[PDB]
Amino acid sequence: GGLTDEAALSCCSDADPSTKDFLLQQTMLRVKDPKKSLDFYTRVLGMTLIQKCDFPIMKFSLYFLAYEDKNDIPKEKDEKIAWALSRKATLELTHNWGTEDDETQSYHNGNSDPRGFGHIGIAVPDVYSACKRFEELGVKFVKKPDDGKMKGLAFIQDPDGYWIEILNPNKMATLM
Amino acid sequence: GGLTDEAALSCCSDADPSTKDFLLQQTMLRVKDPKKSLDFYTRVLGMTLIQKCDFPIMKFSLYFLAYEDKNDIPKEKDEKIAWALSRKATLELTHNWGTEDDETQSYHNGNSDPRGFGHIGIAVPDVYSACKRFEELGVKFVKKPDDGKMKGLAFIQDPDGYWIEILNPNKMATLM
Ligand SMILES: [Zn+2]
Ligand SMILES: [Zn+2]
Repeated sequence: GGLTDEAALSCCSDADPSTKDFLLQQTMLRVKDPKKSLDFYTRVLGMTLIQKCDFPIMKFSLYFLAYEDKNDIPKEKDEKIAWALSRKATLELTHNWGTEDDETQSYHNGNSDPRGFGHIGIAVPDVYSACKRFEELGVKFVKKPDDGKMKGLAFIQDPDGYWIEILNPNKMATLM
Repeated sequence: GGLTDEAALSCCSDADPSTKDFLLQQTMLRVKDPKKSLDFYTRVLGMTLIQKCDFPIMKFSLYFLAYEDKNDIPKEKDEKIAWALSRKATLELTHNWGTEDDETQSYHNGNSDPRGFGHIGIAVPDVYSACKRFEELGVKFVKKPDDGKMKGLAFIQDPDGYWIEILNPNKMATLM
């Protein structure tokens, strides 16, 4: 019912040289409360806050989180922004000021109508021991690693209810 | 209205050693028509299809796209999946079989109510020359690099209407 390999590959062009050193730099999610999100992404998931930008006239902040050594963060503001925004695989969290106070407000995780965005995913060396730690930290699960057909694979949720896949690259081969 | 830098840093914990091997492996978007998506991400954006997975009983396919040399893709199926799913900064496109035929169906890009997910972002060497090429390829723009206050920064849309930021890490410093 899907594409054959031939049909999919036929729609794939070789990369034009004008796209050399293009990189997938960021995924942007809106967060209700940056205090809860920064705590979750740093303390639970082990990411580093590499850059914060505030736009007072437009009333929002941007928070860039990445799996980066905090010692590699430049100290010069100009160099720091250029370094942060040239890292692969960053998470950009957008804070619209006031949402944290608004009892009525929440963001949509794209896993109920209307769907689109599904999840971010973290590759971990040990899914079961990562999930044991998540459980002990009181993390909310969508899919415990032992539930359903796909054993050794988990989904958790962040403070806004965004889904985070927890996967082990070797266990994914075997699940085929 | 937002956090001070000190208040943001106050909410950040240092990385637990159990998280030091973790990497931000994927961002998952649902795509209506994988033929249009594969063409756009490979031919326009220069990504490589590194893995295709078909789940007949669940009626979906997964397409993993990444800025990777096609010569680095292992040929052994087991090695290929372990390699693909251990790459940083991949895009996972989910094809729910039949959506391409369904006149009634489309995915939500998260940038109108209900909001959450905002965009993926590509770092390029030269935003103006990247965008000149995008225009000549017929790409739909949300924001041309010279439109609005934020000059030197662009948003395009993919075939499902997902927003893709086109940014240059150095031009972002100056926009502060
Ligand atoms: Zn962005
Ligand atoms: Zn996934």
